[PDB]
Amino acid sequence: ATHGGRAVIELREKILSGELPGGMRLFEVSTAELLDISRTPVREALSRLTEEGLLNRLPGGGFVVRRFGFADVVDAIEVRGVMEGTAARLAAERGVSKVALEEIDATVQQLDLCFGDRVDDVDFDGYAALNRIFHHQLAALCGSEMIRREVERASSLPFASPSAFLPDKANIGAFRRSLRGAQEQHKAIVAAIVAREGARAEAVAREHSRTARTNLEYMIREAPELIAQVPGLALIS
Amino acid sequence: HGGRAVIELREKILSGELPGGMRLFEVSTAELLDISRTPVREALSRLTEEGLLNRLPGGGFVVRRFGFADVVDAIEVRGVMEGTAARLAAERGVSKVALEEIDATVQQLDLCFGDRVDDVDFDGYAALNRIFHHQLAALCGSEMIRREVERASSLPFASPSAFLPDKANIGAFRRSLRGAQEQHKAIVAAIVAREGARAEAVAREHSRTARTNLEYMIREAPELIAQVPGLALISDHHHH
Ligand SMILES: [Zn+2]
Ligand SMILES: [Zn+2]
Repeated sequence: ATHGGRAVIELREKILSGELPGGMRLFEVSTAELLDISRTPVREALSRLTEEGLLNRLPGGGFVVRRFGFADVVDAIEVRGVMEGTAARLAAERGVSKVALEEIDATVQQLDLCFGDRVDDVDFDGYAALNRIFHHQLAALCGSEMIRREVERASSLPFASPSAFLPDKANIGAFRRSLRGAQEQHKAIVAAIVAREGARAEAVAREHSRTARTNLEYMIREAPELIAQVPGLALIS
Repeated sequence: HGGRAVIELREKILSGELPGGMRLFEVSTAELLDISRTPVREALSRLTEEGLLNRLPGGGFVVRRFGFADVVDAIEVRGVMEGTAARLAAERGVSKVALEEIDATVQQLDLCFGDRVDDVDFDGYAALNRIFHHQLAALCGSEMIRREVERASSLPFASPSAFLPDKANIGAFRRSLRGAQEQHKAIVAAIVAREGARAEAVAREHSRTARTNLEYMIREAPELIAQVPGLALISDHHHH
């Protein structure tokens, strides 16, 4: 909607495609010239992408495109899992309003409808979209804006987002099968929160993030053509 | 680090001179600080990245509002992230040189303590505590982990020695540093032993020292709250 927001989209696209490679130094004026836009939205975009974690600030001014390896991707997924586990634990310890529980339980019920009678019968893209909703609701459940922000910050890297490892091209039997266990975890997270069992809520929500890690390991081992389909992984490989 | 504009703007936010909910714009903020536009523009962006300001839709910024429950949540996030750094160092293994670096800090921290329970070099401990926590964030050797721990420690009341300014040198707090120092030793021992679950449990529990001391300030020393630079901006229960 804003010049700044469009600058963020264009700059993110250029970083993800490798047009602005890892290690490239970026400055407000020269980046505005490269994007063919005004200095002001570029200043905002460079700051927002530093908050997002695609860029680092340079000492003395300016920015630098971050470089990422597969070990960085694993660490980013682990941080998301740790923060989602914290949001689940605090919701369990503090208690959640019935309306907020009904909202997330409705998402869980819609997610159950993605599954059929055969093991690989899963509406993959439908699950990926509802999964995004479930994880946003989980981040907000305990009612703390400080917690919600931190969870969303830990989910902001292109490969760290909750459905990053569910791109449409990854709709294969091995990935569909893995969603059954992942959906049982969604149900267990909500049950643990309803039961006020914080240690369980944390353990399951953190373990849930290992589904994306295990699917990344599967891509490397058995389906390397899929690596380029996950946002941010094409340049790494 | 954005020079004097960042320092001046941060100081004004922390003292409550620019209160929570105040809208800030580049040009009018530069006029208020009597500083040129360029460093002020950069400072507003840096302080949004640090988490003290939010960007407004359509341009400009807004000072965030914080209550004591927000401070507790921020300390909890720092503890959770420090626990993650300790767990990953335990699981992955640390080079002997990196362990010797953090162990040297632990030994210097032990030198802060005398034979009487009250005998503690409070300011010396506060300074070396910052080094210990920065070293812990870096121990596993992952730049992703190090950057995230530092980001979770960027709010003024969330930093590892935020509650240890010179003006907070009181009996209950000096006495609390002894148990805190035993936790520093237990974190390192757990990492050396490759016991990740222990490393995480102790490092996360360590952050509850700042939480317990905040609860003590509210209950027994409310005069300290306003004298702790990172707590002056907090809105109390009656006003938040
Ligand atoms: Zn999920
Ligand atoms: Zn400490």
